[PDB]
Amino acid sequence: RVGNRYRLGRKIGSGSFGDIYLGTDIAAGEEVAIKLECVKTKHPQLHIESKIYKMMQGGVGIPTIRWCGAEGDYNVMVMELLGPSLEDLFNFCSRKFSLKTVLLLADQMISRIEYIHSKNFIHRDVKPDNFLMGLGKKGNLVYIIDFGLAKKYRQHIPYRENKNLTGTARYASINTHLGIEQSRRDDLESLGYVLMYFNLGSLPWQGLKAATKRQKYERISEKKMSTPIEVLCKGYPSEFATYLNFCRSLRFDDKPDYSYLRQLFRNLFHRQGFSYDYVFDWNMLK
Ligand SMILES: Cc1ccc2nc(NC(=O)CSc3nc4c(c(=O)n3-c3ccccc3)SCC4)sc2c1
Repeated sequence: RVGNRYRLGRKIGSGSFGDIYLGTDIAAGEEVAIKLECVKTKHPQLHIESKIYKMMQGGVGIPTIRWCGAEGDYNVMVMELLGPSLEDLFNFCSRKFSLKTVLLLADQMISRIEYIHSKNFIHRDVKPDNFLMGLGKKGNLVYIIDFGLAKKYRQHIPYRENKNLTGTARYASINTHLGIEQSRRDDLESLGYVLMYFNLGSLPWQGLKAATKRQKYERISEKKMSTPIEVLCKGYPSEFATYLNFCRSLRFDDKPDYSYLRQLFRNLFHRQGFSYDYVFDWNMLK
């Protein structure tokens, strides 16, 4: 009923500019994730996003793209099925992750973003929902998904201001709130807020009161810019504050020192005496 060998199932979620459905590859006897886009939509993107996935193929933690085409009223992208998102797993774990789990995640997540940047793209929506654990033998592997908002940043793109927020406000960089064109530094700053989100259970600019929706962004921006990093990270290892400070110090077109940032957390990991066995909090449920 789709691509001759795929059967469409129930709806399991939504991404940028489309919904994700469960499917079965009948010939291979394997489940897949299927993203649908109305063929007649005013701004078609799916075939663009699929070209990005096809170009990222072979990178660690990039989902495999099995088929792309058009059936009936829909453009179709068939992907390997992945496991739960870090947001789902965070909620399943009662919104508290151990330091070991945060550091295991940080190590992989920095690498995913570096890989995307190595392919001349910035993700621009770094958030727990867009990182998924693999299934089965890949269950220790963090995947990144959803390139619907991705953009090619290179010869670097020029410095531009006054550009509406393209991403989630909660994890957006301060530069993004100021209207500055996003670049590599902003993906990493967003990751920094995600890590503090995992440590705290919430960020201090969550749950602010506002009506007309522009007011909400104003208030998030204000709180984010008036919350010093040392206050945000108080009571947690200094490496997280150093990480955020480093990202906030990056120039627009700087190539981030990914190795330095990973080594920050690796050194903390070793000082804690943790083992790199990939045993996350959720793997210890009986
Ligand atoms: C672009 C892309 C690529 C891969 C991919 N993999 C995904 N995996 C999941 O979302 C988790 S599996 C799952 N999620 C949900 C329900 C669900 O029933 N499943 C599921 C699917 C198959 C077998 C068992 C459970 S109910 C609503 C949320 S998103 C996704 C999106």
